[PDB]
Amino acid sequence: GHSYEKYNNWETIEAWTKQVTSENPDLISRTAIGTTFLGNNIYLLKVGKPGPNKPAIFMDCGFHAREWISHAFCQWFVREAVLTYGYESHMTEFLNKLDFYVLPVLNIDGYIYTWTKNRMWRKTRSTNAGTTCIGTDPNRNFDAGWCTTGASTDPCDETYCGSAAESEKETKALADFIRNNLSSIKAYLTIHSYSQMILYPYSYDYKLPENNAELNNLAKAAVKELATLYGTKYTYGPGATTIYPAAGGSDDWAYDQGIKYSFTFELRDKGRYGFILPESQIQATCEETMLAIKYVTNYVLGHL
Ligand SMILES: CC(C)[C@H](NC(=O)OCc1ccccc1)P(=O)(O)C[C@H](C(=O)O)c1cccc(CN)c1
Ligand SMILES: [Zn+2]
Repeated sequence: GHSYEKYNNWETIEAWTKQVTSENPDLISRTAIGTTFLGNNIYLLKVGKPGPNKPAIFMDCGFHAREWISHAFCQWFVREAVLTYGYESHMTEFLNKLDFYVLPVLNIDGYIYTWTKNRMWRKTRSTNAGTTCIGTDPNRNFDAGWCTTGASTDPCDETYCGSAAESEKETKALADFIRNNLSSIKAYLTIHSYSQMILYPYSYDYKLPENNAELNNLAKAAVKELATLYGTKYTYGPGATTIYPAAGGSDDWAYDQGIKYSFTFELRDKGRYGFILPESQIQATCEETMLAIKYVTNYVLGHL
């Protein structure tokens, strides 16, 4: 029941992670890096031609449950990789020289909830002591100016930062994996919607990253590249100023770990449909986004 041009439920995405790996063992290995609060398997796909001591790029989707185009993009990316390897010169070099760690859905519990109960759910689905309110905002749950700004300490709010950094099994699983592979991971890319933006640090503080100049130049060329296909216009810049301040973000944390190329993508649209992006825009959205991801990849690669 899987389709790359429709939104798939978790049942179908899970089966797909198994099948796509089955059908492409020379390009994809699949592992689980942990379990969600409700016991779902946090899958990670290692996409690339296997080899000794390869550098890597890390990309996750599905941080926020209602952001369905995000989940769709990771799936799309994986097909693009496997189908074009060996035919398209750029992707062939990419997969030859590096690995993509693709985490298709981080917040699986919430994603299932958007399908079963409330399409507009954002957070995780963990319980909170002393309240009936459910969930933590995973992108306020990382150790980066944790809960200092743009975060709520109230479990009942949508930006709840949690009881403590990495209090969520999912955010902990992700941070553990990156932490264990810091030597090989060269860039971090986290996929969200909507707003049509490429964001880079900082989000938890108005301070600029050390390599701010090249990050701006990089984000700039990527949004230019993205636009060549359908004319879709992104804005870009530091998180704090480009959209709004929000501490505890995974990209800020990734950066401060030493990953110099760290980005948050906000996909289509700009509010017409918002989180409820029609399935009819899935193809065009992923297509133009592919170009920005490959532009970044090409840049990071030539900068090892
Ligand atoms: C529509 C988008 C802009 C989404 N925002 C959203 O749904 O906000 C809900 C909200 C937030 C504060 C108050 C009220 C509602 P988003 O991808 O999720 C934005 C995302 C987030 O909030 O975690 C974000 C914002 C600023 C900087 C970063 C980089 N670390 C990431
Ligand atoms: Zn989001």
